[PDB]
Amino acid sequence: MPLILLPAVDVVEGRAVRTEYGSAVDAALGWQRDGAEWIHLVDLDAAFGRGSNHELLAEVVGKLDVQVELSGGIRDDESLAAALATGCARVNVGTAALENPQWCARVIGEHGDQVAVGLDVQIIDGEHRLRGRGWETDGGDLWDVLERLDSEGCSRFVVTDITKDGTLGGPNLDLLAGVADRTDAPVIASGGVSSLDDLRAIATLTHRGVEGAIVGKALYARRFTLPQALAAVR
Ligand SMILES: O=C(O)c1ccccc1NC[C@@H](O)[C@H](O)[C@H](O)COP(=O)(O)O
Ligand SMILES: [Cl-]
Ligand code: NA
Ligand code: NA
Ligand code: NA
Repeated sequence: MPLILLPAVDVVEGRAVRTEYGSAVDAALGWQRDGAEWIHLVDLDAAFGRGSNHELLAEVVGKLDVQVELSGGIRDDESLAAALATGCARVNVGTAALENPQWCARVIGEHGDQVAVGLDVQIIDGEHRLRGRGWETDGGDLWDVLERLDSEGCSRFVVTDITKDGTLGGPNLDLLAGVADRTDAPVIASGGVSSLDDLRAIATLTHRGVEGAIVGKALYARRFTLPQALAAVR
């Protein structure tokens, strides 16, 4: 199977942020039109705990035909309830959720494939720590947590290097490899794609566990179009 591409629509104040703003419905519909397998839909306000865009996010999901991965501040019963209640295929439980490790284990049993766990990674003196984007504190060691979630039956991981996210500086192929080598759960890469060559680079890891790649900035920078990226990975 070819690498999956998930175009990213990040919502702030009820508009898609790309610094330019515009309709989030339209952005997602346009990506689906260009032939998106999935949309990665993000409530940035909810991720930073600063606001909420559920009602708008529920609209976006209801209007699309394609698979939607929902993400942003998904951290507890209420936040997980509203996310699943949009009818999205998948929700992305944020790194910040790891503050309550048993909540994570409990919701993994309850929801199974509907749940992915976000791993936002920062190398600190060589060490792979977890530090949620939008979160104020450290969330533990990557490998200790990846192992724990793998034995708890985690169905998929979303792996970000917080230092490459939105930077167009290339992905962290060491991190993508390291994670995937350590688990049979599908891995979705997020952050730092600059080119079609990066996609192709990510695609080489499909075989050891990287099924997909989320792309935001390189699409809005017009570095490549979606059908181009779809071609290159096939
Ligand atoms: O996706 C999330 O859950 C999240 C949470 C807090 C802060 C940022 C977040 N993600 C924004 C995200 O959708 C980025 O656009 C993707 O990681 C794409 O990376 P980019 O291609 O822009 O380098
Ligand atoms: Cl989340
Ligand atoms: Na992540
Ligand atoms: Na970054
Ligand atoms: Na990317």
